Amino acid sequence: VTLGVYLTKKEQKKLRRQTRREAQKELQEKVRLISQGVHISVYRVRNLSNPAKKFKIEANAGQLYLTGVVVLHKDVNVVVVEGGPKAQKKFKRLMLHRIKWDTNKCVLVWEGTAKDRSFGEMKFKQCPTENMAREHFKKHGAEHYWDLALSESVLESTD
RNA sequence: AAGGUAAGUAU
RNA sequence: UUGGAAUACAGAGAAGAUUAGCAUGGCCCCUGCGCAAGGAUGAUUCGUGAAGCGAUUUU
Repeated sequence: VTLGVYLTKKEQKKLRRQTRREAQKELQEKVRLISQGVHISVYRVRNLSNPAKKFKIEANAGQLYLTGVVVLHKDVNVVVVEGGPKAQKKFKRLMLHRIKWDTNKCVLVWEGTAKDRSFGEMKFKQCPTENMAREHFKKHGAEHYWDLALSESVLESTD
């Protein structure tokens, strides 16, 4: 709604002169007297068993005030984050360029916009089977992203 | 003839 | 400390001058304050339970 009001250097300079003049006058007088849409990303990594990388991902999720989950399974790590656009962009730039995995590769499965946040805080869930992770994702209403990540992992393993 | 009144200040 | 004295006046600038220094302002380098903002990095016996280990008879 509001627009930024910028001026040229000369105009500013005139203001400075006036400002200093006013200041001098005063001095001389003192001496003389996440709502409306939240960005939700979901990335798929081959191996997330490293404690240092998981701690760095948890620190990047907690410092950016973004919620979500990090589910681990048999060669399928689904990291879902949700928050603002700048926090999601910083998390994607950290997980795509700063977080060095290497046969272990991390790629972003999906990145969209939702109405509100689903999870409360970043909880590192763990499940050896995919049915428990699917039930944990459906308990918070995010089973479609986990199913899409599992289908993308199956298509990457088959092809 | 002249071209040679200092001005100022209140009485 | 008393009391009073206090044409004339003044007169070529006095209708108070001349010269000079420092700071500030302004300008601009650096730095600081306030502040918009993105970028990437890093963290003695029996019974039961538990644990360890691994050549007489198929002539």
